[PDB]
Amino acid sequence: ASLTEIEHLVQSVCKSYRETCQLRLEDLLRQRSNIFSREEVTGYQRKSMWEMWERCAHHLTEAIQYVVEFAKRLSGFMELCQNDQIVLLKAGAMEVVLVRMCRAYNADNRTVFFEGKYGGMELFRALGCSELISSIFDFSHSLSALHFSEDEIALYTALVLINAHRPGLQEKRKVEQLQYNLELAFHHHLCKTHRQSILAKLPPKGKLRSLCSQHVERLQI
Ligand SMILES: CC(=O)N1CCC(C(=O)N2C[C@@H](c3ccc(C(O)(C(F)(F)F)C(F)(F)F)cc3)[C@@](C)(c3ccccc3)C2)CC1
Repeated sequence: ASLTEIEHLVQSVCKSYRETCQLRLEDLLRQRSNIFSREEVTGYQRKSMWEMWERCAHHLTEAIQYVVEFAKRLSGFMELCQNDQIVLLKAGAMEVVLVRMCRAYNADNRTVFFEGKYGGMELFRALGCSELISSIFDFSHSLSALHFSEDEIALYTALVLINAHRPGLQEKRKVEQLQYNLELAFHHHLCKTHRQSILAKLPPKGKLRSLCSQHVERLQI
């Protein structure tokens, strides 16, 4: 990787993200006026926690499937050994979904796109996860404040997944090298777009894994 090889990695990560983003950004922004009515919100609140869990678990499964496909398109990831592909997706997929959620979040009214319309955190009252759901919305709010672009999400989430510090890697030197190349690509693309500012404004990695860890615990109770 010299400079044109750095610039090639960027466009490839940004194309792979575009092809697996699940919902187009244009349709998320256009739908910000299609908000759940007061009556539709009550309908969600009256449902059992089990019904809301089956909905959310199946939406989380569909979101994770697109995260796997984004990785399966990453130049480098597909040459790793099967155990390494698995170890990276096991530790990183849920964090990637959390970062990805910021595109579907509207900071103007603290709502998220869910099942066809925008709804506040009150929509998920039946789960009994108000504290966890508040932190999820507050993390998405801190990423939406920065106006996180599609390509920033693409490169940033590629670094969330390609991390050599994951305990269980069989070829930790290969991941470290892919991680190193993605970092040059991310830091270079911030310079090309005059966005160097967002680095110090991004959430600390510990906050992303601590939010993810709490969410993983909720997946049982
Ligand atoms: C129709 C459509 O395309 N949609 C866009 C995607 C959207 C979606 O998947 N959701 C699920 C939705 C969501 C809420 C809550 C959870 C939980 O894990 C649950 F146990 F209930 F399963 C919880 F423990 F946290 F409570 C998972 C997913 C959403 C707000 C969300 C997404 C990602 C991360 C955090 C929250 C939005 C569902 C609607």
